[PDB]
Amino acid sequence: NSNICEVCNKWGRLFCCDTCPRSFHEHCHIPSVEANKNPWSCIFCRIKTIQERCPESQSGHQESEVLMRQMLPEEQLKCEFLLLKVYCDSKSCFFASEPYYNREGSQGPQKPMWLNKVKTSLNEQMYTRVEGFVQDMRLIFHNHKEFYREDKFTRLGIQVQDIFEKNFRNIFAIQETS
Ligand SMILES: [Zn+2]
Ligand SMILES: [Zn+2]
Ligand SMILES: [Zn+2]
Repeated sequence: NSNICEVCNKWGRLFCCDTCPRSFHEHCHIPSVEANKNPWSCIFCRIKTIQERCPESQSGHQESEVLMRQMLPEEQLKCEFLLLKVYCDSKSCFFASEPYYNREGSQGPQKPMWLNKVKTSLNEQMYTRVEGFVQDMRLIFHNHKEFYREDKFTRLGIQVQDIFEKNFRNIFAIQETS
């Protein structure tokens, strides 16, 4: 197994996947690394199994159909994995914890949102459809763009949203378009 966490790229107290060489901090993995379970298989491995069991699940989909899906176990897992892919980018640090807003010439968002809030909401099964999870994730970046206006820091929102959107299209097999 790797000697660093797959998500944050640091050493520490690492749990090792039994079916692949990745390793994780306990609360870096999503869901948090399960207490017992020998063998244990990481989220990467569990996602690859879904695909292998249903090869047709990789054919293109429309985003509007994906969003309306109910959050059954496989869609819950897909959203957990998509969240974890965002945390995998170091620039996620800016969007992880609860923000606050006191900048001359700007007003804070009406509905603040952040990654750890989405993480809690997934863990507590608060989303009934994929749409709920995707709306809260997109709201993180939209809030940031609106608040930071012409400051160059707005670009961090564009960057991390691009990581989100690319991974969304991959994990949910969204039909490729020009
Ligand atoms: Zn970690
Ligand atoms: Zn694995
Ligand atoms: Zn099948």
